Amino acid sequence: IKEMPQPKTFGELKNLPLLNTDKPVQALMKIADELGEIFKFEAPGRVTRYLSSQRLIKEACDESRFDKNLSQALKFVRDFAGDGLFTSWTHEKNWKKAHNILLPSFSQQAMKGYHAMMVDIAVQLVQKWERLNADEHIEVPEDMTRLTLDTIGLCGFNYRFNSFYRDQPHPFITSMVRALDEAMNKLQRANPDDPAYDENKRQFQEDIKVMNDLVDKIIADRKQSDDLLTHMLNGKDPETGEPLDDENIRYQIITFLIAGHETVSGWLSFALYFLVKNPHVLQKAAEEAARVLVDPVPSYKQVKQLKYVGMVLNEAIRLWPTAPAFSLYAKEDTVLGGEYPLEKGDELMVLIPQLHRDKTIWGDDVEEFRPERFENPSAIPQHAFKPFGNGQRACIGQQFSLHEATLVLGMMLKHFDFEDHTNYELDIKETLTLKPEGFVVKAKSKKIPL
Amino acid sequence: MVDIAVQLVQKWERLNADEHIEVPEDMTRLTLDTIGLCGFNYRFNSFYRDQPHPFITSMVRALDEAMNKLQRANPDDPAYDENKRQFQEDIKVMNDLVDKIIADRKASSDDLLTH
Amino acid sequence: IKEMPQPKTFGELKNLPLLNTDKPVQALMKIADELGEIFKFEAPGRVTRYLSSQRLIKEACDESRFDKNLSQALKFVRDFAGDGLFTSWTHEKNWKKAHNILLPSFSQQAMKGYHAMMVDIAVQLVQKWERLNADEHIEVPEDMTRLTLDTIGLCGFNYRFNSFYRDQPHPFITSMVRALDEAMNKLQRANPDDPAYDENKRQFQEDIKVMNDLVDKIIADRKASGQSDDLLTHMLNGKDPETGEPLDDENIRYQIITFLIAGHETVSGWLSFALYFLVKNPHVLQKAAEEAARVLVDPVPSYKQVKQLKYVGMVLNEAIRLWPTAPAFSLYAKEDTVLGGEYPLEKGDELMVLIPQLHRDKTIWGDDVEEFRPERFENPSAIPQHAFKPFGNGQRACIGQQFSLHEATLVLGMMLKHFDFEDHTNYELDIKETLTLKPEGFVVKAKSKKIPL
Amino acid sequence: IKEMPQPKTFGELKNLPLLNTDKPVQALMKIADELGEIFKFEAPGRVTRYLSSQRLIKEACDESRFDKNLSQALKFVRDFAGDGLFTSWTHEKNWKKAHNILLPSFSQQAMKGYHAMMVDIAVQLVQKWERLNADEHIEVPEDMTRLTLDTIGLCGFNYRFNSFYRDQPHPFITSMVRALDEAMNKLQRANPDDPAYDENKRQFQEDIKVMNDLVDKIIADRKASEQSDDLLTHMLNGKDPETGEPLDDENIRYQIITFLIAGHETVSGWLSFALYFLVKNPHVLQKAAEEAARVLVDPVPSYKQVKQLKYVGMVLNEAIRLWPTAPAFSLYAKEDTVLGGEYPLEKGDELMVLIPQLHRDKTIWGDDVEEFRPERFENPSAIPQHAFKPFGNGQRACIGQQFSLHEATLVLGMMLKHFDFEDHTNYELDIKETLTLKPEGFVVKAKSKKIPL
Ligand code: FDE
Ligand code: FDE
Ligand code: FDE
Repeated sequence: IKEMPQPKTFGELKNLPLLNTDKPVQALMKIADELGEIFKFEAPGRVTRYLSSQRLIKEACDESRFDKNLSQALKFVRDFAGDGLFTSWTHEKNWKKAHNILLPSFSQQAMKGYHAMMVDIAVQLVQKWERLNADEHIEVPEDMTRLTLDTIGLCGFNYRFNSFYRDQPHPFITSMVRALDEAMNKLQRANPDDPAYDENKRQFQEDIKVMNDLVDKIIADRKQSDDLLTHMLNGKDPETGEPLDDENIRYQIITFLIAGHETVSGWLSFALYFLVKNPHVLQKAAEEAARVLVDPVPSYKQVKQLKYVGMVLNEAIRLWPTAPAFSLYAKEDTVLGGEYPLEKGDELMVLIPQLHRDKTIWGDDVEEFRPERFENPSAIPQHAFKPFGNGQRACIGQQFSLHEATLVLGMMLKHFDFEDHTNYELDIKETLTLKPEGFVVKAKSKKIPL
Repeated sequence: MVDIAVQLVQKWERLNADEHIEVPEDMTRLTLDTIGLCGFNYRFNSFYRDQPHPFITSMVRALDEAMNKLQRANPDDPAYDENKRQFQEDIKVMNDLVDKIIADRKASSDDLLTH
Repeated sequence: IKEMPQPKTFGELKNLPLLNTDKPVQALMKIADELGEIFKFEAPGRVTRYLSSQRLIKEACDESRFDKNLSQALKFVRDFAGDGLFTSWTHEKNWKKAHNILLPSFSQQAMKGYHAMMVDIAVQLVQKWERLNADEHIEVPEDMTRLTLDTIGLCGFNYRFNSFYRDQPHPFITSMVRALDEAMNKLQRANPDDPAYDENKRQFQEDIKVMNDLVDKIIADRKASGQSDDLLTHMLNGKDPETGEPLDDENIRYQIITFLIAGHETVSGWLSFALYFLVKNPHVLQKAAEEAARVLVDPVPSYKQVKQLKYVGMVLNEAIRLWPTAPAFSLYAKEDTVLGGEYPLEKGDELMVLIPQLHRDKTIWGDDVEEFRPERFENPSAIPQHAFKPFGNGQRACIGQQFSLHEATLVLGMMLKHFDFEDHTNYELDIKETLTLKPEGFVVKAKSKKIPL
Repeated sequence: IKEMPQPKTFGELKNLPLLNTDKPVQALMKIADELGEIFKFEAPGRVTRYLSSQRLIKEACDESRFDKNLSQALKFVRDFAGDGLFTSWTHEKNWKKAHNILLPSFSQQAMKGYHAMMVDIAVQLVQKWERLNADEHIEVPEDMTRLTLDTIGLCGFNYRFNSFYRDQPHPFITSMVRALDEAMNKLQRANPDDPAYDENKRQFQEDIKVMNDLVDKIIADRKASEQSDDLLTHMLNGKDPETGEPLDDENIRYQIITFLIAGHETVSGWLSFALYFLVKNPHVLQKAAEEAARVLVDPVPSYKQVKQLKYVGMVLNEAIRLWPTAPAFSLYAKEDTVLGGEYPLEKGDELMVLIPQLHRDKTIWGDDVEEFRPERFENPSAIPQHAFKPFGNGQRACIGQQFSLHEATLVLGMMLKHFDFEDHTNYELDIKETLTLKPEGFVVKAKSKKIPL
């Protein structure tokens, strides 16, 4: 039962200066590489422990001892998402209520309903790229969020953002980035009440009104369908017989627009990066897509058969998990790993990109992109691969993402050949999530019609 | 009372043609200004404000807290630390406003506060 | 005498660094104090000469030799005021057309029509100040912009901004301040295409959208739903004698913006400075409150009574002499000429009149040019021509001079009748500069004289 | 019985944002004008109460209940002034020790010895101005630091700084202003250990080494042969009457720094202000030059002649009244006490005397506190006790008080004898704040009266 490592302190500022970058998650990974499986991290008022090894995280994922915690990041995001599924505490009224009301919308059969609409937007993406003249290129992260925002909008709410009819980023997304960017910058503000932050605070509200105005436009377009929005309005709580409060329903819409398109958007962009940097892996998935997608538009069953594309997807999110961390707190007093005592209420952070690079589980080539590690999904021991959270607070849209990413990635491989014409150097922008910045490619159409 | 009521009428007469009226927000503007003037000779000037008076926001959040504590199973859950904080933040603002009313009289009547 | 004075130069940046302050006009007032009646001012790409003495200003006011120029300041205001009266060239189409169409709206026959609506806005201010609690104070420039904006909206467009029902400045006022502040800061950018200014370049546009969204709201309440005889009917219905046609809807919108801005912003500064000199010169305040008690004998002021507030008008004039809230106007050389017999000008050379400096000429105003003595205006005829130019010059002079002076006189009259004013902080005059001038933190406390309305 | 006023608060930062300007003392003077005779000012770890009225300052100057305190400003200057006379606690061994040995260096008999050296520096200033060409001007605070620094150098240590042979300031003054400004800016830092201030910490230390490299130059040039009878002789050889010992090598090092800084910086500010009031108040300037022409009848003035320039001293007294170049001094409560019968104080609580605010108490000086009226100082006996405190209080009052006034009169006497001064720029007073006060960018022109030396 020994003492815990800790990085450099700056007097009364503690460890806060060490995350004084636009890339805090990558700075924590360096500290993890420098200090190991666990280290203590102090801020003016907060203290947290970062876990990097599967040995300690395996006990942290035990729901008998640990419960989902709202990190200082989520408490700031709660300023515009409120008590929706992502930023809710487990033991507060609306998490249980809404979790059970929304869960039918993510069943395997609900996915069959989404498929036609997912195919709608994916065809729009293929048609955008097929109409590029020979000199033009593609901005990967921008066209992916065009697609992922449109999917969550059409399937969830029957609302058309028409992102492909906008050369500019969609206004909802542009202020959302600023709101998520603001939240992350507040984690680095020592004294958030300095007058210097008065422009920053007023812009922050300006961006929330933009997010709420769109939601009221989504609500006004309804009040003919059995989508996710019908379920928010109509589902009863079995114990009380009542539907979700209107203020919560606005909160869940925001949550799904954000969590339901950004992490999928980063995902697809990373998968395209690793393919275009590993050209043999790209032709093996291109062979599978040419084999399985035999129709002008894909069917639901065909997506289920793109086994190798799926492994590409799992190996990308292993290397770069687009939601990079989740937080826990100590239900009751306990000792961690038989060496580290924790009092009730002590907080842990699972550093997901560090868990997925644990040499002791994945072998001594953790940093290489090898999709063939997931040819045997069962081989990997429990709690070693945690890109979607843990337990009852794990990602509810866990199958929706996989189907959307697989379908979209499948059709791109069927219809285009991709050249990394600039020799792109991977640069990971951090909002609270991860995405490659300025990643561009060229796509020669294989001239297969739709 | 007529003082406050005339202020409300004049607010509605000066709206432009396309605008509308949110009734409970303008009613709280009227009734609160009335208790302030009649009770304490104190002018909240609620109709000279766009958003609610800060006393009104802290009061409703305090009343909302009181009602929500009734439905709460496990009152020490970490989910409620913000609530305990915010509750105490809302107590100080209501007392501060009462400190402003009491002190504003030590300057200066035969109203409720005089009794 | 032949060579022209010029301040310190900074390499390929010329004189531009000299204006790196939040207060550029007062910084120019100090260069003139050091260099005299005229000096050359170079920035990367532009050159202008600043005039300060009545001797040269009288020559520049010769309309046969000089015409109104769009200073670099106004060219940037033209990005949202467009082709309106203020930012229009004399010889381009929509100036003379709009001027002839709109001049009837500022005759003093129209002023009597506006008077009832101006009284409306003014009573709302009196009632705000009477309803403050004992400990409260007043923010002077903030409450003056509420009144001046509400007056131009109601009299000009039959529109109510309802600024006294709003805690914060009205949304138009907030974007407009940022648009003027963006303009003022653009005069200092060595490279306006630098990526550093992308948030500025985008923020600037967001604020243009807000002002035009209000202009759409005013026209939405008119050119559909209804019969007024205000400024806007004249914009929609007046015709041009040479062409027979009214103004294009695009220009009308530019004219609405210009009247919202130039018609309240300069006025709110006027009242704030006038009230500043009053609480700093209490005997001038006593004499003005005596005329106000005498003339304003009814519960509400009439048009005839305002025309009789003579000492108040001298205060207002002595205020605008010290701090002319639109602080400069620009001119250029129609043809080659020599100015003052020593400084030649090629055709097209630009001159800028430094109004606060011309108003501080000792050779004209005597030896107490900085004292606030309203009695210098006791016989308005005694002043030399081109000695007092707070409202511009020639045919491009301020079209709203009789409108502003009437508005400023009426409101200052009612405050003096209804309140006693305390400079409870010993306010030190700190004058914020957008493109207009107003004091920044001026506050007072006001004891009500308990006179009914 | 009364709660104490406090200005606007900013969350956990308390009042600290309010002084985030380049002019914190002038910002506190403003806060005093709104909040009155005493207000509490909170910072994250510290609390201080600012006094402005003679009513409360007379009690703070009571040495049985209050003793000199080190404000946060002096605690930072103690980082390079160390244990010297200014930054020591009165209960420290080195204070009474250094006071008793150095106090003789300022007895009247010494002034006669310094007088010859003082004249040397001043004659250099007169002839510097006599050698300016006609178009050139004079930088007032820049030449005054040249004089006072050279004077303390020659009178104190027999060391020639030769400032009039210098480009821009000496390396000591150049390094010292940065050290004093760093000290002033450390007062605004929410968290000092922040990495952003590493360039500042590096630069602050680099400037401390420069100043010591000069005291070491002075010490080495002295013990290299040594029968002087100056202040440095007393530091090295005099023994303390109470303890029989002389000063530490470490402490002699700290006093040399102490005397070079506070002993020229406040004198230079003083003289710049007096010259500002002279060129802005032309009636007092003629009376001062008519007396100086009267008394200074020799090629050089004698000690006896300077002691007779009564009106010149009155100007100096009225200058330092309005702008005490050392703007504040700090006190703490020996034991629990009640201040003003209204505000209770715990033992050790900190008070700040706001000297420019004390000198503007209309209840003591009359209703013309902003007027430069030297005749308040004609019969000093009328002046109520503790109303005029430009040199501190009690046993911790300014030790060089007579030294400074005599130097200031001598120089001010000679400038007036030899020159008429033109305020050719209409300089607008701008008060730069290091930890001391001086006018920034004050310039004049001086036509020589052509009187030989
Ligand atoms: C719609 C959708 C879509 C999606 C996607 C995704 C991707 C790609 C990735 C991801 C992730 C995730 N998630 Fe995700 N997602 C979603 C969602 C969600 C929600 C609602 C949540 C929360 C849940 C609960 O709690 O109930 C999540 C959730 C999630 C998580 C966890 C959180 C915490 O904090 O714990 C993670 C890690 N997600 N994700
Ligand atoms: C409504 C209104 C109001 C007003 C006011 C005023 C005041 C207080 C002051 C003033 C001023 C002036 N203006 Fe003034 N104002 C107005 C207006 C105007 C207009 C529209 C103009 C333009 C004209 C022409 O050109 O046509 C002006 C204008 C003006 C001027 C000139 C500018 C230039 O550049 O030239 C001046 C200086 N204004 N202002
Ligand atoms: C040499 C010299 C010169 C001078 C000058 C002067 C002038 C002009 C002004 C002045 C001032 C003064 N000071 Fe001055 N001075 C000097 C000095 C000094 C010293 C050493 C001191 C210390 C003392 C004790 O004891 O602490 C002083 C001191 C002094 C003071 C006090 C501080 C406190 O905190 O208490 C004051 C306020 N001074 N000052």
